[PDB]
Amino acid sequence: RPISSVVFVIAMQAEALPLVNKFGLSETTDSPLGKGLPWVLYHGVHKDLRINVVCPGRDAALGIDSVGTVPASLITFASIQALKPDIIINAGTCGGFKVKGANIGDVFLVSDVVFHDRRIPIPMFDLYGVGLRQAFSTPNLLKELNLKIGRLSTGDSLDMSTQDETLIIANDATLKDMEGAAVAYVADLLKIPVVFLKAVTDLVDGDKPTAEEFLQNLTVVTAALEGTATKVINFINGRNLSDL
Amino acid sequence: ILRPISSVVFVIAMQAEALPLVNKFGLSETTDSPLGKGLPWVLYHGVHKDLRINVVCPGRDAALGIDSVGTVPASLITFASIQALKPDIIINAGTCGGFKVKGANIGDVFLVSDVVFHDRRIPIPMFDLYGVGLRQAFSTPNLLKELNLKIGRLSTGDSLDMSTQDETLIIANDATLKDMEGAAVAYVADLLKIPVVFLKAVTDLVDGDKPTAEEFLQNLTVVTAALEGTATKVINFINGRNLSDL
Ligand SMILES: Nc1ncnc2[nH]cnc12
Ligand SMILES: Nc1ncnc2[nH]cnc12
Repeated sequence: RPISSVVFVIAMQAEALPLVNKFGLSETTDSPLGKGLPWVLYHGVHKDLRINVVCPGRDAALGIDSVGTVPASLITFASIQALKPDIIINAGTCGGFKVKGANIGDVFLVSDVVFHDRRIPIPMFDLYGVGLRQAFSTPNLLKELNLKIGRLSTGDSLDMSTQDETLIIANDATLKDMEGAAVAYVADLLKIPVVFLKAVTDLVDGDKPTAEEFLQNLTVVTAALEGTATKVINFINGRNLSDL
Repeated sequence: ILRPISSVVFVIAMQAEALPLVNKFGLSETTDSPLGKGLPWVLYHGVHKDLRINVVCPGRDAALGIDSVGTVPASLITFASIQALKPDIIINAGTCGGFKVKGANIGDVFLVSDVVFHDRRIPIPMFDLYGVGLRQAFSTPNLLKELNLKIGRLSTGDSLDMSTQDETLIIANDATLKDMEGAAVAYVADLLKIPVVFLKAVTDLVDGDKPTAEEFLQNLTVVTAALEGTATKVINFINGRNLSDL
């Protein structure tokens, strides 16, 4: 049987909105993931696919997107248990390494993902902290849409400490984000295939300030992210996991 | 109408930290997979006087076998445990690092005042405070006046070691204790409006002279016993009391 349900896990409202409009999704009103939660769930149906987009929502105290690994892991867990999707797509913005071939505006598919900020100097715990995990292989999607691909390194900091950099260079990542590896951890626990669409908003090895460049390109880059996400959804429609 | 506390959930990262407590109250490991269906999470249930006691652990990592420590698994089991078990209060009990300069000593079991993260650095307005994620533990003045436990702020991060960047932030946030799950458990407890208390037992001194991993593991067994003793006194104190009597 072909894929019939897809759940997008997106950290920022700014990243989700373009997709919500494109597919005419509606904000769920019956708090299916739990009562009193700030999480936002948009639902719709494109062709033969049920489409849901889940976001961690606004922090109650500050009012900004609840970015990071903890909220991403929670909404991934809750949405999987409630919706039982066939596949998860973690779509969002990220930092990229120019030396690795990444350019502003590129929307990457991810080969595998790791964490660069879970350092535990104990024999097996060390490999556990890194959490190397392969994304669901989608060779045909990659070929047909001609997307770039690379390894993603996740951490809860937007900046990059000296220690972070040493480890990121070591794991040879092309992309840097704040949720990916956590979404993969949860998808693994619940045995749900996960794919990533990461749009480069800033160059970590560039010259411009990370924060400034990120905010400056957010709008145009999330539009590009939607463009690719749309092509991905149309490609998945009618297909089975074996033909991606 | 408010009533006495009837259920308590202990969120414990390492099975080794939980076993002492499980054996103490003769809790049984639920084999019918209560919380989830197909997860490595371990749930021990039992009854002590007028309190239902649940102890949840992230369990063994399928790939490496060791305890699934860290903020992500802790947040997940806290979330799932709250929705399935509907506890009146959550107790995050476990080992931690302590700062000698802040008054911590090996073996001390601390009651946490508030908690923050030291490794979620987002150096921009508003997001910076979000990353720190300051949250206050549930107020238990009577418990503290009875057990006379030391108190202090807890700083959470997913690394057992301490980078130069981590250190600068921990010293700046004036934390007395350092762990790998606290702030995440508090984040989830706050989202679902469930009171949360922390019992953190010092296994190593971050500003001491011994290697962190070495001292941590060296004192793990003995300190976890001290943790059980305090956890037991806390359980017996809570019994018969309502949230306002804590
Ligand atoms: N440089 C970066 N690091 C982490 N997350 C990011 N999101 C966008 N740019 C990023
Ligand atoms: N120094 C330390 N840092 C983080 N978690 C710990 N658990 C025990 N000792 C610790």
